Amino acid sequence: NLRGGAFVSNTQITMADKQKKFINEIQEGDLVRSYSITDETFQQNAVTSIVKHEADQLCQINFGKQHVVCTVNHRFYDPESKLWKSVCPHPGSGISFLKKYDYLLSEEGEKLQITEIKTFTTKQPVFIYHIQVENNHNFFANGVLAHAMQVSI
Amino acid sequence: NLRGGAFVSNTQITMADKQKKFINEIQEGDLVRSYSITDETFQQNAVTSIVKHEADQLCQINFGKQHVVCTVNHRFYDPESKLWKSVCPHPGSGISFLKKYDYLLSEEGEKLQITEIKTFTTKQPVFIYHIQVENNHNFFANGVLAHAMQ
Ligand SMILES: [Zn+2]
Ligand SMILES: [Zn+2]
Repeated sequence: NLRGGAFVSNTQITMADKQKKFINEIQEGDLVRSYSITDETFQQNAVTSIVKHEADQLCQINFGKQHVVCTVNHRFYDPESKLWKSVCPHPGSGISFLKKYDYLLSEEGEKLQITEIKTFTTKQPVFIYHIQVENNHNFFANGVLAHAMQVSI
Repeated sequence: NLRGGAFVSNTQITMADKQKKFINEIQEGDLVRSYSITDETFQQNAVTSIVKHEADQLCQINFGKQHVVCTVNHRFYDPESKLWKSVCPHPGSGISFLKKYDYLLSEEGEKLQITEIKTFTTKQPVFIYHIQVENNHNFFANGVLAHAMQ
């Protein structure tokens, strides 16, 4: 399902060695760059699941010229306010609103400001992907910290 | 739960006789004004359920000076594009985005343009309510057509 949201196929995932791979090429057992919010350290972790879905509703989040495209309900870490945030959080989920001028955390641990957010509907449904990542349950999508799908959700 | 969304306690519901009652005063068996999209006719229908929740995340949808305050995932009928819409539709739900300059359907069948939408977080959780309405599964909240929890 799409309860944790999903990224478009050409979203780049930061591998453990800081190489970049498209999410649609990710496989179970792939080692990705991940982050433990308490230690404030970067750790490698295996992908334990990768699933392909479809949807026609997406949001583009700009941070400078760089951007990420995902379902409106994907969660991103704001390292300024130290909160997990989404453009469209479910009420009672405990996830905060993600808005223009909020911050994302880069794969090098820097605060990147969000300069623009837009929602749009594609003519046809496009392929989207969600992954599970052991231990830290997060990864870097186009260089910013995003939350991985969880079973406990 | 809050999958269908909910309205704040001081949301006015149009009764069958076109009187207004606060959603927090609504009772099972109350007859409310409702709408069948196919017939394009107004019908009376009984509330079958009313539940009180809490949340601190809300959006305000303005249509002129009037507005409605609900969870971001509440569905409203746009009579211009003839689609059910939400500020924050769940992906794959088949609900379209509701945005500034879209349209709402008044309790008298008139298209009212949305002039502003904003999301905010309250200091403390507030009480919010969803209802079930037989047959048409909709009602008028501050005079605009809204979907009832299916
Ligand atoms: Zn899934
Ligand atoms: Zn409920």
